[PDB]
Amino acid sequence: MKIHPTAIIDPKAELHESVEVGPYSIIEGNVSIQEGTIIEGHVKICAGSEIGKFNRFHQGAVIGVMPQDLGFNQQLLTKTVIGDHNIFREYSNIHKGTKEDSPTVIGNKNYFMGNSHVGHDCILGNNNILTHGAVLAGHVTLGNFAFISGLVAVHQFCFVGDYSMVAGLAKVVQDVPPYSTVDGNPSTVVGLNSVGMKRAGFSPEVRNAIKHAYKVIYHSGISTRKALDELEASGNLIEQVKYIIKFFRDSDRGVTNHR
Amino acid sequence: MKIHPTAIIDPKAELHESVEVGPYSIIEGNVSIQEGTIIEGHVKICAGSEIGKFNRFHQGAVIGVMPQDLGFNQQLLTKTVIGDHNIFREYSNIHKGTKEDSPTVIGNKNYFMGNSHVGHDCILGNNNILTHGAVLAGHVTLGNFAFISGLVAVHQFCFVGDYSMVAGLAKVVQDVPPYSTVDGNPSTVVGLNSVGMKRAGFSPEVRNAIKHAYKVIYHSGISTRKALDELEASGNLIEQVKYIIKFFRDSDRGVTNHR
Amino acid sequence: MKIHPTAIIDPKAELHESVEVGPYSIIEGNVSIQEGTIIEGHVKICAGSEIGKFNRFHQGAVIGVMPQDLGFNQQLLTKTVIGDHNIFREYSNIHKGTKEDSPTVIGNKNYFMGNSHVGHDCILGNNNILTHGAVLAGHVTLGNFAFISGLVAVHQFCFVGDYSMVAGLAKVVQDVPPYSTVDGNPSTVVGLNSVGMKRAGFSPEVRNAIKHAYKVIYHSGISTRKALDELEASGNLIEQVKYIIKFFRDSDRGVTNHR
Ligand SMILES: CCCCCCCCC[C@@H](O)CC(=O)SCCNC(=O)CCNC(=O)[C@H](O)C(C)(C)COP(=O)(O)OC
Ligand SMILES: CCCCCCCCC[C@@H](O)CC(=O)SCCNC(=O)CCNC(=O)[C@H](O)C(C)(C)COP(=O)(O)OC
Ligand SMILES: CCCCCCCCC[C@@H](O)CC(=O)SCCNC(=O)CCNC(=O)[C@H](O)C(C)(C)COP(=O)(O)OC
Repeated sequence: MKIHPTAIIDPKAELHESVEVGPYSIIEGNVSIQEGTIIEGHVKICAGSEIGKFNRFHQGAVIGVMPQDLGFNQQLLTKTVIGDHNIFREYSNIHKGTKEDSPTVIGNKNYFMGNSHVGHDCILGNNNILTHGAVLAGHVTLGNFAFISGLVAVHQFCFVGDYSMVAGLAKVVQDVPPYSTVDGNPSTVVGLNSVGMKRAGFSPEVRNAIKHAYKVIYHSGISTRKALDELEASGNLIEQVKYIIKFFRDSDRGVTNHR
Repeated sequence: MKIHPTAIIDPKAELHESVEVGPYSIIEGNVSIQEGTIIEGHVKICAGSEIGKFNRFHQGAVIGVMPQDLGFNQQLLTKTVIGDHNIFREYSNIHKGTKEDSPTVIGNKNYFMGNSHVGHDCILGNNNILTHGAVLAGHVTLGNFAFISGLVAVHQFCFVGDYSMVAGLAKVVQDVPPYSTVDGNPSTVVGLNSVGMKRAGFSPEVRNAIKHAYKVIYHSGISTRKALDELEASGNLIEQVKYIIKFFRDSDRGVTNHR
Repeated sequence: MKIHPTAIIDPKAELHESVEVGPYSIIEGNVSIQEGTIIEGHVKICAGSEIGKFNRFHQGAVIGVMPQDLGFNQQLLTKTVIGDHNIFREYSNIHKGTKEDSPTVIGNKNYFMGNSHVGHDCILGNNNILTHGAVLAGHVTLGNFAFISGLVAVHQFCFVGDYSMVAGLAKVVQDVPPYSTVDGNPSTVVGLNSVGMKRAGFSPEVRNAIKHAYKVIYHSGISTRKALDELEASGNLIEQVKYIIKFFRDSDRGVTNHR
């Protein structure tokens, strides 16, 4: 495949022969890019970038740029780890990590819309969608199949659970629980993300069991600590409900207030 | 006029001889650009772009980029239709349509501020202002002389009426009625856009007749369905009030809740 | 130091010999850039730019672009004034002023994060932080050490006091008082910015004296006009409290509503 004449690629960058690089794009040293990845014009791939297979980088996307962190030492060799089949739209912005053993990690099949931003040391699983203009602070963690709507800001050190929805313009300051929808400023858990669960093809029995868990947690007139104890003492739970309980117990900032 | 040496323009692109194209801009095939249009550096004009007279494209503006739509077939020849005397500011982002007979349409004398975004299949009339960082989802419709403030997000399939105002950071999930101001998250109709009507030079009689319509609709202790019936049964209405009634009746998502 | 072969720099631009300019960056005439400033690729520096020492301009940053002001005459020679040790992150956007004697002014040691925007005729002191995606309208004034969080919009003609915090996604329509935190849509003064005061190393006595002032202003069941009179009649005040009183008295739009 074809690399454009005007593209500036460091001799040490390692690119599979199938990789395409468009006009006026800049690829630095200490970069690896695997099979079938396409890079369009004015794209910047910074030192430390490890890029998987069949990714796309649309015009002006910047990958592995310096952390927006005043205390970060810019002489450090830090990394951005990107999996397979990811789409980075125009002027999307991905920051590298802040320590050697602490990269920014993106899994597979994620979609980063135009102008979207991933801060230093974020960790992101698979099949997530970052909508236009949305910003993740440093150290934000996404699971799999999370949907972040347009112009959302997510506070540092928050966790976004599997199959969750964050609505347009929501200000997220605490965790987004799995299978749930969060909305507003101040943001609240509005309810279940039934749209995400149905599209995923969760059985009605699994959907009802997730419903039951959150009924106990949020709709039974009892504290969250008592609620989680109640669910464990109820019997053999499905993996999804086990996951809800763990997500609540392991929370660093706490879970977003329910509406 | 003058096209910059380093600009990459497909031989099949049709540009009036007066068209200026700045440094490192990229113009693809299947593009037409009419008289007096100026394109500055690092601008991208994609296949399908039909561009009228005396437009300006500021640095890094991207026109007719692929829809941010997971199901869209990227082999399809879809279009972006732009009228005359439009201003696209820096890194503004306009997406092409999703079907052959369904283009993204922009009329005349519109202003798209830096970082503003127009999603796939939007339809936009004349003299509208899209302020810095504002995002329209796919299938958003603007009339004429609408003002969208900074960092607003407009939900897909909403209609924004003539001479309306959307305030900074408003989250719009339903229609913005004509001559009105919408604000907040959740957003509400706050009242009339008297500033927009006065600048437009609506007579005091027309302004009062628009006032009366919305008095009946929103300030008379009656449902919106009853209100619209009341207005029709009142006598020969002015065009503007006829338009208000039609806008309410034809709404797909409904009209934003009143404050 | 080194200017990249493909960089387009007007012969009349005045650059200290230490200035570095990266690939495909564009520097116009009527520009001055002092010692130790580094410009990376795809950066645009427009006519009127006065740039101090040891600044950094990250990829795609645009400096001194035309005001987003419909009435502004584009034939006018207006200016952007930038001090020392400022960091402009990727695709950050700074607009020049609207009159000869009215430049956009940036002091020293400020941080403009990716996609951040400074509107025409803004005035900014020292050590301020403009977080990712945040937008200042035209004629916004920042003091020193103000922190504007991600995706904030600040209304034109507002003043942001020293050592203040504006939270993520806040819609600012009135002044942000010094030493205070503002949050929400609609935004309110939530309380003191103790984090900013402690990091600054304000003595406990100064912090308590700032606390006392705002106790009188906001927490004593009296109007703001009566409150300011009370504070003046109390005795010899510290500079910081004198500043609070002046900031309230000289306000053009008024000070943001307290929570
Ligand atoms: C509401 C969160 C908005 C997220 C903005 C994402 C912009 C992308 C910036 C990243 O590329 C680098 C950073 O990560 S720069 C840190 C940005 N974070 C803030 O601007 C929030 C206030 N910043 C703060 O320092 C913490 O938010 C506070 C400690 C002030 C909140 O207090 P708290 O943790 O007790 O929560 C109630
Ligand atoms: C509040 C709207 C925020 C608008 C964000 C504009 C970003 C630009 C994206 C476009 O370049 C491509 C799309 O058009 S991608 C669809 C983006 N829209 C959303 O992120 C809203 C939630 N997304 C949804 O799927 C619908 O908003 C819901 C069906 C979830 C809401 O339910 P609902 O229709 O019953 O309304 C109460
Ligand atoms: C809530 C403020 C949001 C700030 C958006 C910043 C985007 C950057 C645009 C600048 O690069 C050029 C301008 O400065 S373009 C003016 C942008 N300002 C607005 O969109 C606010 C509504 N615009 C207005 O005209 C005034 O906000 C109103 C007079 C309508 C409010 O009325 P008001 O002053 O009585 O306040 C209650």
